[PDB]
Amino acid sequence: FQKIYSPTQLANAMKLVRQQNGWTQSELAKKIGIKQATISNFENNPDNTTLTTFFKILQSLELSMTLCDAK
Amino acid sequence: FQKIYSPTQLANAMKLVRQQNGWTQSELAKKIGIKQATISNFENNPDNTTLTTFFKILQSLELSMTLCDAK
DNA sequence: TTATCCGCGATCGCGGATAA
DNA sequence: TTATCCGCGATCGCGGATAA
Repeated sequence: FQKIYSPTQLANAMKLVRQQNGWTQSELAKKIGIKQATISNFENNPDNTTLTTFFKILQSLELSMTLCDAK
Repeated sequence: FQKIYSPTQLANAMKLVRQQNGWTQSELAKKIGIKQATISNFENNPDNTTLTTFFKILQSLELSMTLCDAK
């Protein structure tokens, strides 16, 4: 897990985790009660995605996050 | 830096960093080109804040973030 | 200093869908 | 399977502000 500085880097990181684990967008969406469409718009167009969507998808990916220094 | 699971925990964590360093919302807003109002709505009502706003404020706080396991 | 207001255009996530 | 569509109500971040 590298340091992440932008919505695009975040979405790329989380899509990679989804794919590495062989999960579909629909599977994740169902587990957390949002639309598959919403996961798709996040992976491809994350700039205006809400923090709520972000934290729900984190949960579905079995992830959390932490702050750290920009170094 | 603890693991964070929700927009509310994230906003509380970042407000604390802002305050511990003695920064005003206006100072941060100016450094990154957003409204002070936007920083205020994030600290108090983060659920629908955009990822963009989040990453810009991170920069102004000299922070980055990383993913990690939900444990 | 910060929470809060107006009016605005833009985009969210929603329900409900589809192609191939 | 996923990117993408419609129509919708809600909220974003914007410029520009204010109280105390």
